[PDB]
Amino acid sequence: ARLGRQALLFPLCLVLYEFSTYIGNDMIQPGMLAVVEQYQAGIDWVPTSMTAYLAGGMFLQWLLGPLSDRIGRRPVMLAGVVWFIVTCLAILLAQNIEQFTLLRFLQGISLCFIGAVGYAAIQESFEEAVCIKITALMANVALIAPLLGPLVGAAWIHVLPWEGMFVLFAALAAISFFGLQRAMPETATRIGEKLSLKELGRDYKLVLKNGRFVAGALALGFVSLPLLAWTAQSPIIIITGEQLSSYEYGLLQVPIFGALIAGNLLLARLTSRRTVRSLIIMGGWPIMIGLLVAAAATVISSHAYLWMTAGLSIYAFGIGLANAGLVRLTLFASDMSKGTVSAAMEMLQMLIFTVGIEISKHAWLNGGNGLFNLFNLVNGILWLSLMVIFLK
Ligand SMILES: C[C@H](CCC(=O)O)[C@H]1CC[C@H]2[C@@H]3CC[C@@H]4C[C@H](O)CC[C@]4(C)[C@H]3C[C@H](O)[C@]12C
Repeated sequence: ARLGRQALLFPLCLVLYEFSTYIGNDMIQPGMLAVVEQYQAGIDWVPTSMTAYLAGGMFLQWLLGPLSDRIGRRPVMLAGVVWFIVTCLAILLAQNIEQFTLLRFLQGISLCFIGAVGYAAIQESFEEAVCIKITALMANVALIAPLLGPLVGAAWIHVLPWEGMFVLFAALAAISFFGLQRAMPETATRIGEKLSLKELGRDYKLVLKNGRFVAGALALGFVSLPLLAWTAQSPIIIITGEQLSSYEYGLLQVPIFGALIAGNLLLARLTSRRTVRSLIIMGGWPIMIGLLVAAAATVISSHAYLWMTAGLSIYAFGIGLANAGLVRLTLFASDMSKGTVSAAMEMLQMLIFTVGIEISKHAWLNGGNGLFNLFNLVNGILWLSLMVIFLK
């Protein structure tokens, strides 16, 4: 009725779509420089790829979850994977940057599907301990894809063009898609229910008014932004800005990332020894020194990219520790539905990220490299403020 040990070929179809989606950001960003030095506009449009790719996610975010309830889980999930493979290749026929966004944004809306419909079909079919192994894997995906995507994204620009990636994914999404064609047993018990959408944001306005949740979502939104600012701009920061090569550049991704995960290995090993509340304040020191250090560094010295990247590691480590923990408490900051609390915190996080990245954009151009790190501190500051309230 629920689980066994034989239909494990289906979750890997979901986990593979999860994989191919993140790298859709975590490889293209370095290679966007080649996409920028071809479409003709400027290096300012490098990060602005990630941005439109994000802003898509939070679009149907809130709708697809209840929508996948009203009209099945199988067809909603399929329409998404199709939509992805479709847009993964139809992008190679745009050939201009004012409408490079358009399709980048369309692949962006193909992100809610993984959580809104996909993740639910595991909290509906498979049992507790069965799901636990599945999710801790899904956890690793969203950390390895950004960790090891940029390395393959740095070789792939040296050994191939940028067009090679867009196919490779539509392939990797169809790899699991033809694995999902006849192996996706839906679990939606709301078929034959009204198209109630004009009063759907009512179940949303309840969490949207929670003086504790909102703060805790923004505590989360901001705290992590600096990470994705780098992820968005490190191509330019380094290859152009600092004047470096794809080895000396792709070198700098890992120390950040390797420390990030060092924050997860220890988190998993001290979730036992220590309480949740403690862990966030326990991770709220390395960060606070990271975004201290990153900027304290680019004060008089404007080009010391080593110690900035070294800042974003102290920075990086603590994020492993904090974020995750704080996620728990932001969910249970509201005594409501998992899905809607989730729908909110995500439809917030991105606003923070999408916009966050744009404000981080000009910050670099105009201000140089200094301002950038200060508009990193801000959010350290920002986050920390939210904490002085949150726990006490
Ligand atoms: C919204 C899903 C929920 C599905 C799941 O539980 O796996 C979660 C799970 C993994 C999460 C991502 C992990 C990688 C990133 C870690 C950063 O420190 C914060 C932003 C990112 C980009 C996270 C954003 C978001 O919070 C995700 C995508």
